[PDB]
Amino acid sequence: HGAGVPHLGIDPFALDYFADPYPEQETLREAGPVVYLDKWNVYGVARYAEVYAVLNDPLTFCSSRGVGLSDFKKEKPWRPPSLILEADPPAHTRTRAVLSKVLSPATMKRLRDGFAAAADAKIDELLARGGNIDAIADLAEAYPLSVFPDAMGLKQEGRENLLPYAGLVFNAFGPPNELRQSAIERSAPHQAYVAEQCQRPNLAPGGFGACIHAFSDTGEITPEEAPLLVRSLLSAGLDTTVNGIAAAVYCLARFPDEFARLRADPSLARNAFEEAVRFESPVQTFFRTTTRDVELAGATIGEGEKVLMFLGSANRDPRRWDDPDRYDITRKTSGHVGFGSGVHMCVGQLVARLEGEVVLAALARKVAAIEIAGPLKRRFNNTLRGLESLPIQLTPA
Ligand code: HEM
Repeated sequence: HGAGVPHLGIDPFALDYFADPYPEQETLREAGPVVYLDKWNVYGVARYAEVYAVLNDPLTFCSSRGVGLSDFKKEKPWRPPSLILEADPPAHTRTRAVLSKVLSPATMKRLRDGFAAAADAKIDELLARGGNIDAIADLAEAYPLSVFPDAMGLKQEGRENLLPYAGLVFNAFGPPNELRQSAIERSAPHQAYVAEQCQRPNLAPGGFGACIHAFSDTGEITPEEAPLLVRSLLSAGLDTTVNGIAAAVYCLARFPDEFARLRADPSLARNAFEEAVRFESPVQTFFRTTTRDVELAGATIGEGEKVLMFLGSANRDPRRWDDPDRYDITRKTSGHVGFGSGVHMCVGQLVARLEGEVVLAALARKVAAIEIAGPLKRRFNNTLRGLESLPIQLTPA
């Protein structure tokens, strides 16, 4: 295995790596376009060129064998494969089409005012207590926990267990380590509870959930698939959105001159969030599995091989980005892989962007200055990058 390519001892699932990932991500890029990780016996690609290429060759680098370390072809799935994320065309085309229609631009346009109003109120609220708050619990998590479940049609009370439930999702794409084991145990007590809220009788009319269920009535999807697709949105959208808003606030808080540009021109809100996604990519990695013997950037990769993609690294590859390590809210961000690329490119990106834009717009208008006011605590996850705590001080406009 790994014949003809550079072998490395880098551990992409170690907490030491998660705590300070950039130096090693650079090592991965400089070693070659294709490397082999001896600690896990899997191939890896960290440059923008190859990551983009692989993501856009869904036939060759499939997702139906799992986007995690396990090969669902060779091994009986230890967890049920996602009917959307871990499906290849044409199956994927069918379930994707439903979600794509439900999370359309027209839908976002209808939700915009409500999302903005909630954002403005949240910021006024935070300022009222004083600027001294935790950007994670009080904003990165609080804001989406309000508007996202609302748009989904989930009940108002008991949202306290959505994150505990959602923590399993992306950790499950990693090996059976302590992070994985802890997320499973933390999620267990809420599994049945959250699944129940995704059944048709429990969804508020008009929300994402109810609209998805309507597709059961026509035949596009079965009554059994419907609640699973609904739950997939929650799973795929909670930690990612929290980490996304967290990254944007973290970036603007650490680089005051960029927040100054934003305040001077609030219309940069959407791009400041997009740049935050490129710079501090919520979804750092995940796998694809080869379905045939292939040639990739000079390397020979056999069929049935797991390939680990580093989206964060691709988003900071100097071969593609000028001054990659600089957070620039006016940067031309088009092309970054923070939401992936190709047939699987985040079907929920418009929702995520709406939320992010709206939060940063409220900040740009209501806050005069932002500063980190205490020790930062990073949230460790097998495939995601995020913060557990970020004390900051918001100065009123
Ligand atoms: C900052 C926010 C977000 C980021 C950075 C993000 C990133 C991603 C990435 C990188 C993928 C690709 C996985 C692959 O190719 O295997 C993905 C897929 C997906 N995401 Fe997002 N995500 C975000 C928010 C959301 C939200 C809020 C939702 C729910 C509305 C969501 C629903 C999905 C779904 C359903 C897929 C699978 C699409 C398919 O397989 O066709 N995501 N996301």
